[PDB]
Amino acid sequence: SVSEIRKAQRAEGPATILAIGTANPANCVEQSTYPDFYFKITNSEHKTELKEKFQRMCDKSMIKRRYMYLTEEILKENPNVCEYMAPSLDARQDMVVVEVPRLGKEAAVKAIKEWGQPKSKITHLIVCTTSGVDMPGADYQLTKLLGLRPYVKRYMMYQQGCFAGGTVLRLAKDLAENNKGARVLVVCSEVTAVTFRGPSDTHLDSLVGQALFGDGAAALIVGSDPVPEIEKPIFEMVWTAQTIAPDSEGAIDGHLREAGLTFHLLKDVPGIVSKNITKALVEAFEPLGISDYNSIFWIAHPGGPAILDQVEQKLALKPEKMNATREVLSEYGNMSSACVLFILDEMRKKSTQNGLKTTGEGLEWGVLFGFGPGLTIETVVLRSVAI
Amino acid sequence: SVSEIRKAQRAEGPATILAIGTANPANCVEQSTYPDFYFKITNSEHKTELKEKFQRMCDKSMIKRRYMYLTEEILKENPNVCEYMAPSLDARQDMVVVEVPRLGKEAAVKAIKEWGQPKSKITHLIVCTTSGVDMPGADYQLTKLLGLRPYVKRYMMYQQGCFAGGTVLRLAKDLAENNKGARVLVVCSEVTAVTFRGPSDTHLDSLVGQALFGDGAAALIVGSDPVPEIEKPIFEMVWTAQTIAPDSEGAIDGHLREAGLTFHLLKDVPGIVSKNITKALVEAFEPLGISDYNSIFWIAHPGGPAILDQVEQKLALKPEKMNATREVLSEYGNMSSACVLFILDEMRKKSTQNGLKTTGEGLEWGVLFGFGPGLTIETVVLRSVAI
Ligand SMILES: Oc1ccc(/C=C/c2cc(O)cc(O)c2)cc1
Ligand SMILES: Oc1ccc(/C=C/c2cc(O)cc(O)c2)cc1
Repeated sequence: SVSEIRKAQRAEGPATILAIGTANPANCVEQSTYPDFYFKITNSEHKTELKEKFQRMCDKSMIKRRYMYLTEEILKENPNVCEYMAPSLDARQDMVVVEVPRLGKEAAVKAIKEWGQPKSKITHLIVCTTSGVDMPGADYQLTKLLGLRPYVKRYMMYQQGCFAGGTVLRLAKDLAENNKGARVLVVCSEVTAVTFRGPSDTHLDSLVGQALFGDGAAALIVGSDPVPEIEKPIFEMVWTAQTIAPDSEGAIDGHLREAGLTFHLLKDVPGIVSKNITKALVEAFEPLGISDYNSIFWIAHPGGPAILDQVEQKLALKPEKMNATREVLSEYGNMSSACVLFILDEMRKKSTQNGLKTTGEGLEWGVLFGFGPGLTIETVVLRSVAI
Repeated sequence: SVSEIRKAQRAEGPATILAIGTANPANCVEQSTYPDFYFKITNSEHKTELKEKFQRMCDKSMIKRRYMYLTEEILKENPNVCEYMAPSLDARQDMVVVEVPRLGKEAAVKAIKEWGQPKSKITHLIVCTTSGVDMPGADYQLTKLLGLRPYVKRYMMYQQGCFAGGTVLRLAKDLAENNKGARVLVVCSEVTAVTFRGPSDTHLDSLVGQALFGDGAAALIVGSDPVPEIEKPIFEMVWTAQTIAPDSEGAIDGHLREAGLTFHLLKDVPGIVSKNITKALVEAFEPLGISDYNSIFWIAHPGGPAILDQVEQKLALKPEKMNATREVLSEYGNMSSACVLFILDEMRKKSTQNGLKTTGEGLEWGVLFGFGPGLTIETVVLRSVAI
């Protein structure tokens, strides 16, 4: 009796990305002049050596601009947020418990419009953020804000960190594939109000986050068994993995404290990622008989430019493999979990725009990686779609 | 090519609970004398009317004792934790980022011993808590503490609230069923260091949490396709749902602030649960042709005794249906997400102890419910196992 129920309940084909929409706070913050702004707004003009280090960090970041909910007016009204370490969680939380779902809604509406089907057909909702927590969560807020059915099955992923663009895909794959008819709205939405803080010369690692983190949200519709010529596949998920790199304890830490979310880098993250990326690639692609990593399309979380440079160096990737990744890092900075989903959007849009054969830059197979605390690597093996 | 991969990758039978282990902080806190202790340790002896209200709340709670990490010594060393609203998140976080995984490890070791198979066969790990957050999370800590493989696939569920015993089961079902060979360790671990606070006479709702919340962890092993006579099924999952009750906005709220995790009750939760439980039951059991709710075995989150009493009243359940639920509420109080998993353990152990025909009190089908913020109801339809 349960065998028959199980058989009828499950989907049949691979989880597929059917729509992608993104959104960012309207405030565009130029990187070239950020050092000057940031040292002024934090009342840190007298830390001249630290300022010169930050200017160097920003000039090497390979980020031209970021979008930030935080403005000069907001920062003036919250001096504790501008100090390196002052009680400020309540103020930050008040900002992000609202802005995370507001921004996620904007991205989600775009994805739902692209999908083109009734929102009442969304059966599952995954919401992911590293900024702020609340009860009921941002998943409940987004259900109310979008008018989803009350029986949407929710997955609230909080405080995950940068690898979680990969995690939401690994999660969505199983929800979609094990449930016939399931249609999963996936929303990653990240806002740096929780991480922004002033500079301190004995905390240079913290300072790196101030050069790299940006705001944004991305939404997907994921489903198996797409209805031919109603729904339009963009990418198919085939296999996923998550692992912890050896010898990386405490490489990236982040505590949610009375002074907001801190950020620490205690180890060489670019070196750890680069030393462990081959292992991740042969786990994923050796069963498919592929060993040429220039023959697949690439999406990599751009935690900072050095991760990308060292990966490309280690593997001998052609410089163009990381073009889609670098273009997102350039125009939006590191948006934690959302980043990789902006990169999928950029790649399929550019592939379509340029008349390539597939959504994966003309190639059949591809890989998406998330990197973050642990040190954690998430791997998602993708197959592109024709046209 | 992907069709063949998909076909080979998925499991075939229903997700099954193969082992359950639980654990609690060693400190046993008697309810009869709690009012006296709590008003003294919080320096609230002069709030005589409030004290009499709390004594009534504890005497009606139907809780005989709870286990708490917090002790008199710890409370003396943290006066801010004893005030109704004082900066104390950092201190609370320091307690629970350690104790959540420590306690989860204790429960997990018990479940793994019962399961009897190598821990290297755990492929997925779900960790769930409403107390504290950190990066890397309690899932990373539990992977290190237990010596799981580094490539265990982790699901960190933070700040979820009381319905999440149901949520981890809904999640584990899809992971197990869509992945051949998958074996999911599920750990809910809850510690009231984050919620404990002193009493305030204009915040009586908050005070209810102080009479009801307790500490504990529960762990499960979940898998499809149990290996005959190596692995031993206890309960099978068949169907799941999550929904938001109408007219319940703001019924239960909880914010993670500089003063720790607050708790508010703005609506009649027992009444909302009772008015919406029938709908949840016919969604679940009308497709199975069952309408007699005394004919199934019951597991219900015991948020407080009034929820149970009003459910039993609304449906005309025989008083014995809630025996397993009430026994856990009596001996451990409300342990948020872990509660329902302690109740499954109690029911299968008592059914086995008393020589009943099935693990579900001698009955074939059963239901598990979680209730929490939203107002959210999680439903899990279960099938028992013979013997
Ligand atoms: O908009 C956002 C963009 C990026 C971030 C990053 C936060 C973060 C904080 C850490 O301690 C660890 C880290 O791995 C990630 C948060 C918000
Ligand atoms: O050990 C524990 C036992 C219970 C709890 C409950 C916390 C909680 C706080 C709220 O604001 C909302 C609520 O629904 C749940 C936390 C720890």
